[PDB]
Amino acid sequence: SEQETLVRPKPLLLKLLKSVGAQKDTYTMKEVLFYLGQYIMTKRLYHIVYCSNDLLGDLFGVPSFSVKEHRKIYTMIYRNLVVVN
Ligand SMILES: CC[C@@H](C(=O)OC(C)(C)C)N1C(=O)[C@@H](CC(=O)O)C[C@H](c2cccc(Cl)c2)[C@H]1c1ccc(Cl)cc1
Repeated sequence: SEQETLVRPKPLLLKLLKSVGAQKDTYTMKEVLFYLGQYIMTKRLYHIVYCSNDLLGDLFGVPSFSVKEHRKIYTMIYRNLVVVN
């Protein structure tokens, strides 16, 4: 239900997705969640992910978070996109 949703990332998020191969302007949340997982392991920011002094921090507005807290994560991802009507 929620992962199927189609979204349109804001610039700061598009930049992040593109740095890992993304190349579209619209995405299902499943894809977004996945590309973020990719970014996290490639830049080696990580259950605790440290995002200060990194683009992901500008995206989430926090210096760190736990990968177990999905609802919180979703909320931080959501501020950086708009849903596709
Ligand atoms: C950090 C690794 C990444 C992943 O699966 O990445 C691969 C293995 C798919 C690449 N990942 C996990 O490893 C899981 C963490 C956990 O054991 O709870 C799931 C997690 C997640 C799933 C669905 C929604 C949300 Cl908000 C979070 C998901 C994740 C997705 C996005 C973000 Cl920012 C942080 C974590």
